[PDB]
This record gives sequence, C-alpha cells and structure tokens, in this order.
Amino acid sequence: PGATLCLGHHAVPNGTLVKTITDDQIEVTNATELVQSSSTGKICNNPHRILDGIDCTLIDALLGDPHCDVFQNETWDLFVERSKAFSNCYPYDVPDYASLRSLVASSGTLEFITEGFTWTGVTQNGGSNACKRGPGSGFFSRLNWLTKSGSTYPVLNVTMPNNDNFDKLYIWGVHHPSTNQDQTSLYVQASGRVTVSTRRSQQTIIPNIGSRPWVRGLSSRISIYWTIVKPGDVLVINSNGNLIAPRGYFKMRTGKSSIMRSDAPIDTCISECITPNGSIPNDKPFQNVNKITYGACPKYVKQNTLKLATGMRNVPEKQTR
Amino acid sequence: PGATLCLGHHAVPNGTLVKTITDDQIEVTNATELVQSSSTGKICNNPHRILDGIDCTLIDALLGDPHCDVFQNETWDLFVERSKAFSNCYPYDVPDYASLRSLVASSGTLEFITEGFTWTGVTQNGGSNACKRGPGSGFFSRLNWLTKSGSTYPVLNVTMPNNDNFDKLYIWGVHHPSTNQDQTSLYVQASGRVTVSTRRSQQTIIPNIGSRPWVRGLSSRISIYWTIVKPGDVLVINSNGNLIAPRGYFKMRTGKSSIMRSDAPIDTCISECITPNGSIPNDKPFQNVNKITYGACPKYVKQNTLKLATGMRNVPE
Amino acid sequence: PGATLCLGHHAVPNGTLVKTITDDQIEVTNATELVQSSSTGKICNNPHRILDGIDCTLIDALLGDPHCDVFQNETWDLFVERSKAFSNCYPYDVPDYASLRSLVASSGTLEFITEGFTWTGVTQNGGSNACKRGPGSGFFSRLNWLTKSGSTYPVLNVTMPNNDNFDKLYIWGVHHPSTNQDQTSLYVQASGRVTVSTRRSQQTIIPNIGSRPWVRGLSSRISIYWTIVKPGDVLVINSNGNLIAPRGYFKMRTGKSSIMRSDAPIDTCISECITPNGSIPNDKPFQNVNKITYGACPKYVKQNTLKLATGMRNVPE
Ligand SMILES: *[C@@H]1O[C@H](CO)[C@@H](O[C@@H]2O[C@H](CO)[C@@H](O[C@@H]3O[C@H](CO)[C@@H](O)[C@H](O[C@H]4O[C@H](CO)[C@@H](O)[C@H](O)[C@@H]4O)[C@@H]3O)[C@H](O)[C@H]2NC(C)=O)[C@H](O)[C@H]1NC(C)=O
Ligand SMILES: *[C@@H]1O[C@H](CO)[C@@H](O[C@@H]2O[C@H](CO)[C@@H](O[C@@H]3O[C@H](CO[C@H]4O[C@H](CO)[C@@H](O)[C@H](O)[C@@H]4O)[C@@H](O)[C@H](O)[C@@H]3O)[C@H](O)[C@H]2NC(C)=O)[C@H](O)[C@H]1NC(C)=O
Ligand SMILES: *[C@@H]1O[C@H](CO)[C@@H](O[C@@H]2O[C@H](CO)[C@@H](O[C@@H]3O[C@H](CO)[C@@H](O)[C@H](O)[C@@H]3O)[C@H](O)[C@H]2NC(C)=O)[C@H](O)[C@H]1NC(C)=O
Ligand SMILES: *[C@@H]1O[C@H](CO)[C@@H](O[C@@H]2O[C@H](CO)[C@@H](O[C@@H]3O[C@H](CO)[C@@H](O)[C@H](O)[C@@H]3O)[C@H](O)[C@H]2NC(C)=O)[C@H](O)[C@H]1NC(C)=O
Ligand SMILES: *[C@@H]1O[C@H](CO)[C@@H](O[C@@H]2O[C@H](CO)[C@@H](O)[C@H](O)[C@H]2NC(C)=O)[C@H](O)[C@H]1NC(C)=O
Ligand SMILES: *[C@@H]1O[C@H](CO)[C@@H](O[C@@H]2O[C@H](CO)[C@@H](O)[C@H](O)[C@H]2NC(C)=O)[C@H](O)[C@H]1NC(C)=O
Ligand SMILES: *[C@@H]1O[C@H](CO)[C@@H](O)[C@H](O)[C@H]1NC(C)=O
Ligand SMILES: *[C@@H]1O[C@H](CO)[C@@H](O)[C@H](O)[C@H]1NC(C)=O
Ligand SMILES: *[C@@H]1O[C@H](CO)[C@@H](O)[C@H](O)[C@H]1NC(C)=O
Ligand SMILES: *[C@@H]1O[C@H](CO)[C@@H](O)[C@H](O)[C@H]1NC(C)=O
Ligand SMILES: *[C@@H]1O[C@H](CO)[C@@H](O)[C@H](O)[C@H]1NC(C)=O
Repeated sequence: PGATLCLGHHAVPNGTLVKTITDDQIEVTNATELVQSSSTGKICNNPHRILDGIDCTLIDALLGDPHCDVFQNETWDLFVERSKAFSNCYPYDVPDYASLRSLVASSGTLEFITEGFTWTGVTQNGGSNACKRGPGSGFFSRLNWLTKSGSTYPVLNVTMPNNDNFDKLYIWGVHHPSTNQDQTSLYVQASGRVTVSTRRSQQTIIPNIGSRPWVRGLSSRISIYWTIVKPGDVLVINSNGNLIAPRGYFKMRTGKSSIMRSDAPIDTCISECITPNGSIPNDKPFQNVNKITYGACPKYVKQNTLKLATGMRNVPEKQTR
Repeated sequence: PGATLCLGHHAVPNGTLVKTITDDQIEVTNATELVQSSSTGKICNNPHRILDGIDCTLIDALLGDPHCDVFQNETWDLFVERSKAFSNCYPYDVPDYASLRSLVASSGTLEFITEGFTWTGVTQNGGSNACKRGPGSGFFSRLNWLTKSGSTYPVLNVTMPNNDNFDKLYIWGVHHPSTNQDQTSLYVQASGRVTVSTRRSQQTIIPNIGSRPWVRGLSSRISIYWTIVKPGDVLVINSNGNLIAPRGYFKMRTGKSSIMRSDAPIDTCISECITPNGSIPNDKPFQNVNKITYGACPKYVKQNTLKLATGMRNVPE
Repeated sequence: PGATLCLGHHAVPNGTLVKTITDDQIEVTNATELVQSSSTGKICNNPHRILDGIDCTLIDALLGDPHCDVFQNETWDLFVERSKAFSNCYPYDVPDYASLRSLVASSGTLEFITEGFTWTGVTQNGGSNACKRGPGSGFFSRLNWLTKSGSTYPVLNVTMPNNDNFDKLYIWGVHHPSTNQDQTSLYVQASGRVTVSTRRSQQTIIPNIGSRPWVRGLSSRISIYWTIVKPGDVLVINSNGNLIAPRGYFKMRTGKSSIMRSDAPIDTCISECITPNGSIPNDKPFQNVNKITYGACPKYVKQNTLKLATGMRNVPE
C-alpha cells in the first residue's frame, strides 16, 4: 500500500473575463480596471488654484467689464469659464480672440501696472451708457477712450520704453463709429488711424464707419488688439483719431496656468486631475471621462474598460449540473 | 522484438518568410498578408453617396459658375474633384480658399435658400462677358452684383436675423476694379468699403483698384468671403460701393461628408473604403495604397508587405 | 565508483541592472545603451553641405543686406543661423517671417536670376545711410527702391511671365514713410498702393505713414512680401507709390534642405545626424540630446538611459 501526492492550483467560484493575444475573452481568477470611467461631478479646489469666472469670461475680466471688476489683479492655475458668462460693456470684437485668450490664460495673471501716458490735446476717460459703472456711464477699466478737446484732436505720438526685465502685454483698441456724424463729432478728422509699433513689428488699423447689430443701444463697435514689448524694446502709439488707449500693461509670466470651459461646481477636496466633468482620480493609467484635462491625468482612450489579469487562469471543476 | 513510436510535425516543400523579434526572415508553413497594396482603380458608388464634380470644383458649384448650375442643391457623402476642372465666370480669388472648401465639403450640401434683401437705390443683377449665360452676359447665380442707379450709390445698410435652428452660411464678395474710371463709373464713390458683421464678429474689406493678369477679358477681380450666422444671431451688411451681395444663405449640416481629389472613374460596386487611387478592400488592418482615405479603411503604413505567421516553423525533409 | 556531471551557466562579478515586464531592476550579465545622451559639441561638415550664416540670418542673406553679400547664390543642405547675427540695412519687418524663412530654407538655394523689369517714369536704385555699401548709401542688393523722376511718379504697371519649367520666387516690399513730407517728397502721391498678383491670387498693401522706433537713423520701415509664380503663370505688379521692386527671382527647388539655430562650431568630421548641440552618433535607436535634429537621427525620447539586456540573468557565486 503506497501513497498518492497530487500537485494543483486554486480556483475561485466567480472569475473575470480578460483579453489576451489569442482570446478576446478568457477567464482568470482576478483582474483590475485600468480605465477611469467616472468622475465626482465636482472640480476639487486643491491642490491647484482654481478661479471661478462666474459671470465673466477671461477676456471680459482682462478688459475690465464693470461686473468683472472683482477679478482685477487675480491669479490662477486654472481659470474656469462658465456657460452663463455674459458681457455688459461696450460691444467689442477681438480679431484672433482665441490667441489672446490663450496667451493670457497661459500667463496665469491679470496683474496690471498703470503707466503715465501723456495724451496732449484730447479728452480722456470717455464713457457710455452701454457700460454702466455705478449709476452713470462708464467704460472698460483698463482702457482709456480718447476724444477731441475743444475743436481739435491732434496727431497723438507717444512712447513707453520697457526698462524692466520682464515682458509687458499692452491691450488697446480701435473705435468704429456707427455714422460719419459720430466720427467727426468724436474725433474731428473724417477718417482715423491707429498705428502701434515696437522696433521690430507694427500693426496699423483703419476704422470702418457703419452699422453693426444693435447691442445695448449701439451699432458702433470697438476692436481689440494687443502688443508685447520685450525688455529693451519700446512701444510707440501714433493716432489721429479712434484710438482706445491702454492705461498700462499686464505683467506676463510663464508657468503651469491654463483655462477650461466647465459648469461643474467647485468643491473642497483634493485632486491632481481636473476635467470639465469634474475631477477624476489618477491611480489608473487610462481614462475615458474627457479628452480635455488639466494636471497629472491618466491618458484619454476610447475604451470604457480594460482589464489587467491579476491571477491565473480559472479552471473550475466540471459539474454534471 | 519491440516497436518504435515517433512524434512529429508537418512541413511543406515551399514555406513563407516572416519577421520575428530575433529574425528578419524565418520560414513558416503559412502566413497571411496584413497590408492592402492594390486597388481596383475605380471608386465604388456604394455605400457612400459619390458626387462627381466633372468640370467643376466645389467652390465653383457653390458660387454658381454657369457650367456648374447642374450642381444646385446637390448633396454628397464624398465630393470628387477632377484635375480637368476649370472656372469660366468672373475671375476671383478666395482668401482662405482651403477653409471655405473644407467647411462646405463637410456640410455635404449646396442647399440654398433665397432671402428678400432690400437694396434701396442701386441697380441689381450686374453681369459680365466673362461669365456668359445664354446669348448674354451673366454672373454667379448665388451672388448679386450691385451698381449705381442713376447718378448715385447710397450707403447700403441691411439686416437678416437667423430665427431658424440651423447655421446659415452667407457667401459674399468685394469687387476690385481695374481702373479709377471703372470704380467711379460703377459705384460713384472713389473708394468703396464692405463691412459684414454679426453680434460678436466683423470683417471689413477695402477694395484695391489696379490690374491683375488678363482672365477672360478682365484685369479686375472679385474677392470672396463668408460669414456663418448661428441661431439667434443676426447678419448686417453695410457698404458704400464694391459689394457683391449674397442672394440668400446655404443651409449648413454636420455629418460624415468630405471631399477628395481623384481622377479614378466611378463604378457600380460596393466598397466601404475609398482612396484617390480607387476603392480598396478593408479586410486587412493596414494599407500602403494612399494616405488619403475616406470611410472604414485600413490604417496607412509605409511597408508594402507585412506577414502574420499562421503556422509553425517549416523544417523540410 | 561513479561520476558526477553538472550542467551550468556563466556569471560575472559586476552585472548590469535592466528593466523587464515584471521588474524595474533586475541584474543581467551584460547590457547595451539605447539612448544617445552626449554630443561632440561640434557640427560635422560632412556628409551634409553646411552653410554657416556667421553674422547673417537667412532672410538678410536673401534680401541682400551688404554684410551678407558673400552669401549671394549660395546653396546648402543645412543653413546654420547664429545668435550673434545682426541686420545692418534698412529697418524692415516680414509679415509671416516664419513662413518665408521656412520656404527659402527648404528650397536650399539663394540662386538669383536678374530680370529686365521696365519701370517707366521713375528713378531706380534708391539708397539710404542706414544701409551702407562701401562708404556711400546703399540698399538691399535684390531690391530696387523706386522714387519719383523729376516731379512725377506715374502709375507703374508691369508684367513678367514665367515661361520656364520651374517655380519662381519673387521678393518685394512696401515702404512706410515716417511723415507726409517724406511720402510726397519720394512718391508725389499722398497715399501709395502696391498690388502684386498672379492669375489666381493677389496681395494688396496700403502703406502706413508714421513713426516707428528709431533704428539706424530711421523711424520709417519696409515691409517684405513674396509671390511664387508657377510655370505658365504671370506676375503683375501695379503701384502708384511706395513700391520696393524685385530685381528678379529666386529659383525654387525641392529636396533635403533645412535651417537650424545653433552656436556649435563647425568641424572637419563625418556625421549623419546634426543637432543644435552638435553632431551625434546614430548607432543607437533613441536620443535625449535635442528634439531638434537634421539627417539620419535616433528618435528623441525623454529617458536619459534605457538598457537592452545582451545576456542572461546574473546569479553570482
Ligand atoms: C442699419 O440697419 C439696421 C437694420 O434696419 C438698423 O438697426 C436697427 O435699428 C433699430 C433702431 O435703433 C433697432 O431697434 C431697437 O431694437 C431693440 C430690440 O432688440 C429695442 O430695445 C429698441 O427699442 C428702444 O429704442 C427705440 C429708439 O430707437 C425706442 O423707440 C423704443 O421705445 C425703445 O426705447 C429698438 O427697437 C434694431 O434693433 C436695429 N436692428 C439691428 C439688427 O441691429 C440700423 O439702425 C441702421 N443704421 C442706420 C444708420 O440707419
Ligand atoms: C497693365 O499691363 C498689362 C500688361 O501689358 C496689361 O494687360 C495686358 O493687356 C493686353 C491688352 O489689353 C492683353 O492682351 C490680350 O490678351 C490675350 C492673350 O491672353 C492669353 O492667351 C493667348 C492665347 O489665346 C496667349 O497667346 C497669350 O500669351 C496670353 O497668355 C489675347 O487673346 C488678346 O488678343 C490680347 O493680346 C494682355 O494679355 C494683358 N496681359 C496681362 C498679363 O494681363 C494691362 O492692360 C495694363 N493695365 C492697364 C490699365 O493699362
Ligand atoms: C481582486 O481584484 C480586485 C480589484 O479588481 C480587488 O479589490 C480591490 O481591493 C483593494 C484593496 O486590496 C481595494 O482598495 C481599498 O479601498 C479602500 C476604500 O474602498 C481604501 O480605504 C483602501 O486603502 C484600499 O485602497 C479596492 O477598493 C478593491 N476594488 C474593487 C473594485 O473591488 C480584490 O482585493 C482582489 N482580490 C484578491 C483576492 O486579491
Ligand atoms: C514721435 O515720438 C517719438 C518719441 O518721442 C520720436 O522718436 C524719437 O526721435 C528722436 C529724434 O528726435 C530719437 O533720438 C535719437 O537717438 C539717438 C540715439 O538713440 C541719437 O544718436 C540721435 O541724436 C537722436 O537724438 C529717439 O530715439 C526717438 N525715440 C524712439 C523711441 O524711437 C518721434 O520722432 C516722434 N515723431 C514726431 C513726428 O513727433
Ligand atoms: C463628460 O462630459 C462629456 C462632454 O459633455 C460627455 O460626453 C459627451 O456627451 C454627448 C451626449 O450629450 C455624447 O454624444 C458625446 O460622446 C460627448 N460629447 C463630446 C463633445 O465629447 C461624457 O459622457 C461625460 N463623461 C462622464 C463620465 O461624465
Ligand atoms: C542640448 O542643448 C539643449 C538646448 O539648449 C539643452 O537643454 C537645456 O538644458 C537644461 C536641461 O537639459 C535646461 O536648463 C534648459 O532649459 C534646456 N533648454 C531647452 C531649450 O531644452 C540640453 O541640455 C543639451 N544637451 C546636451 C547633451 O548637451
Ligand atoms: C495690482 O498690482 C500692482 C502692483 O503689484 C498695484 O500697484 C495695483 O494697485 C494693483 N491693483 C489692484 C486693483 O489691486
Ligand atoms: C494559410 O492561411 C490562410 C489564413 O488562415 C488560409 O486561408 C489558407 O487556406 C492557408 N493555406 C494553407 C495552404 O494552409
Ligand atoms: C496611388 O496613387 C499615389 C498618388 O498618386 C501613388 O504614388 C501610389 O503609388 C498609388 N498606389 C497604387 C497601389 O496604386
Ligand atoms: C558586454 O558587451 C560587449 C560584447 O557584446 C563586450 O565588449 C563587453 O566586454 C561585454 N561585457 C561583459 C561584462 O561581458
Ligand atoms: C547667380 O546664378 C548664376 C550662376 O550659376 C548666374 O546667372 C549669376 O551670375 C550668379 N550670380 C552670382 C553673384 O554668383
């Protein structure tokens, strides 16, 4: 009478199906999920500095639309723009809006430094009932609407050197009156011109008189432009009418700052990865929540699930049942 | 006296070469090709709706060049532009031609809806011998060349709101006369201007008087522009000369439509994948026919062959 | 009396650590490095034709800034621009500088063919003290500053057909005077205009009078533009002032040419792969030296080391 010694391995009652080279479905004892497919629905307020735009786009906060005044000098890692945002100042357009929004978002700051521009022979601080600031007419806080003084608008020719060791961003504009009467009444000259230049570059804009769609009482518009002045360079502004002047410059920075469109609420929690759907955990290497992300995030993939086997092949005893 | 039992495997006299981790060439009993390297030379007319441009580019069909009038309100999944296509109307350019072509191709339709623009104090329906319709002069069917009425061209100022639930594409233009005499003769004012705007954006174009190369009798030109008006927005057009006015809008869609340059003939057959060389089968995961494709297609790779082994190592006798 | 026969494998006293699927560090008898992480610090002058820009950008050599005259008709596989480069001619800007630089770099040649343009009723060969050529005033060698003759500047209207079988690149410009007095003094007319066109395209530029920052004595500027004329097409130039005329065309080519910013010295040696840090060997499949490369190069990766095992597991003792 001898003895029997059998070698074997475990099995479990409920295995999981995984994919391999040779099988699209085969059963193993256990597996783990590699795709993050859910979010909290909330943007965590740490560890990144989140700035909720509320009723304001970044551009409106930049220009200084009065209901956006609370954003003066703000900073962010991620500026969050809401679908409820609205403009409530002079109607405007920005040629290459997308680029201005991008470069400001990336700079991470609206830090503004006022400069002593000398505008000889014109009236400063023009305002409109389309841009109410308290009970009276007003204007974008960072811009200076220049108009005639007495019976003249002389050729403006002013300079501002950059003697600092950082880049200066200047935001300026051009006023497009609705009629010839408006043009001559504001600027004397029948056709204006704005030329803004540095040593190496220049932009010249001719205003265009005529009607655009009525917005807050006005068929006129302002067009917004920008100019970056590097250390050792100089800004020159030259105009015989229709200039919407800068009051100063924004300080440019580089770093980790960006902007996101989302309606998710901001909550008190901690998450490295942010999507427009809300924050997601980053323990998994892949995610199917949103291709738009900010921070340390899993890579976006199209699959909603991918199972990595964490055990052997599951081979139950055949039952006659 | 015992017995011998030998274990073995098959072989064939002529195997096939495959690549592995350790070998560039190793012989196995069988393999299958993973790169589609051939085409029929023909574009199959199913299952995608193919519209052959013949003598017309998509942009000429859009503007309404007279030899392209047969394309009015046509639709497609894939518009096919031929190298023989030509223009035969007023000479024009489109700044950002590529974008206009792309967005129209993608919309998949030339469906045009006329709108009642009121152009007070100007003559409508200008024509040219460069763009013949029948025995007379003519013009692009979707555009309205405005000129002076009597001795004046007043400031034109019109509006058109978008109260529908779809995007409206408006095509319009600016006329660049060859001389000052032409400018004043057509528009009275010595310098024109066209401003087309919505609530949030605007384009302003100043025409430029002078000669360009002679095309069908003319050194003048038209420049073509577009404006998309979304639901709830409004179009305003403002001009004191040189406006080539829209007659209406094109109804925009989104979906699977595109455009391809090809000279391959269209045939009656079925193929999911189309290239400029013709349709290709899509049973293989890769293809080396053309990086330009439309439909359910193998991915383009640089290799002209890649063999997947479907059998063991071949060790012949 | 029997015998013992033991089967075994080698080991080495100091192995190397490698990564696998299951281990981030495991010891094998030998490995080899797959990431090139160092450079000579020098650009090898073979087998690619290297052209050192020295004090000149490609654009300054193109326009013909006098200290760049030595580059006339030069050719290259790789043009090397140095951080010490400076301009020393009329102050200028190029809208879409990056595109002009790219297309010229890619063409690989500054081969220039002078053409007999007829500029009726104007003075040719204008110069400035901002662009000295020898002791006296001068200008970009490939451009022709036109000004009034006597008391008039007539409308210029000239043509040049492309009857060759290659593409022609024309470089031209527009002068922006500092004051109204400068404008009328040079061109008579109070406002100029430059229109340069082919059959299919056109550019029209309005000059802008006013001050820019002082550079070499001047608050005026020149703006530089380009036009490519294909075989069978025609160039037309039309202007009533402010034109900086082409003297001819550059011959366009296609091929392997490019441009790189680098301060590495050029040396007599052989290397297929060039980076701004200098040439690197290309025996390894990957490199972490610089994402900017030219030639037959390893692919840029973020890792500074990756070890491929070239032996078994090392089990010492
Ligand atoms: C160029 O053409 C356009 C289109 O014809 C034209 O724009 C239109 O002008 C009128 C008059 O200014 C605008 O009417 C306003 O519309 C809003 C509704 O959105 C109303 O709130 C306004 O009502 C107040 O203002 C009136 C005074 O004008 C009062 O009578 C009234 O009691 C209210 O206080 C008013 O109806 C209309 O919106 C625009 N339309 C567009 C699309 O812009 C423009 O004026 C023309 N230009 C010239 C120079 O003629
Ligand atoms: C500005 O200068 C331009 C250059 O001189 C002037 O344009 C020229 O104007 C003349 C006469 O008005 C045109 O001549 C006609 O052109 C065609 C030729 O077209 C082409 O086709 C034929 C084949 O049919 C071919 O042989 C030619 O090579 C052309 O390619 C003829 O059919 C007519 O009989 C006649 O010759 C010139 O073509 C035209 N040239 C260009 C490049 O535009 C322009 O008039 C001047 N502007 C002003 C205001 O004076
Ligand atoms: C078989 O695989 C599954 C994963 O697919 C294993 O279940 C997971 O087990 C881990 C811990 O081993 C759980 O994580 C823990 O979560 C709690 C809070 O829920 C946290 O406080 C702990 O610090 C820890 O992170 C995880 O939730 C769980 N996940 C799921 C989806 O079940 C399971 O343990 C494996 N079985 C065997 C026998 O190994
Ligand atoms: C518009 O305003 C600007 C700034 O006030 C004027 O530009 C300035 O013009 C002066 C010449 O009057 C330049 O000075 C020169 O500097 C060099 C050395 O840098 C010196 O060697 C010369 O002797 C000369 O004094 C000054 O640099 C320049 N400023 C800038 C920023 O470029 C411009 O002339 C005004 N124009 C009109 C028409 O009002
Ligand atoms: C995260 O948000 C995205 C964006 O809203 C969701 O995906 C979209 O949902 C629409 C239907 O409303 C689908 O047809 C599209 O596939 C998605 N749109 C876009 C523009 O990508 C997504 O479901 C959300 N995911 C989670 C987990 O909440
Ligand atoms: C090759 O040159 C590049 C470009 O200057 C060097 O990269 C810089 O060096 C360190 C990190 O390596 C940083 O402080 C700089 O910001 C880097 N600049 C850029 C533009 O990447 C690189 O180190 C050099 N490599 C070798 C091997 O010499
Ligand atoms: C913004 O910051 C600058 C300097 O850092 C300061 O002078 C300025 O007054 C600040 N503005 C506001 C609104 O706090
Ligand atoms: C080789 O493999 C293919 C694909 O599996 C198969 O269709 C073919 O019949 C096989 N040929 C032979 C000779 O076994
Ligand atoms: C397809 O057309 C392209 C582009 O004309 C050509 O280079 C390629 O060789 C063609 N290939 C086949 C398989 O017909
Ligand atoms: C490792 O690799 C090469 C041979 O491929 C040789 O020069 C070197 O001596 C080897 N080193 C060791 C420790 O085996
Ligand atoms: C430039 O190109 C050719 C030389 O092949 C010739 O027409 C011309 O004289 C050359 N000029 C110079 C300066 O070398």
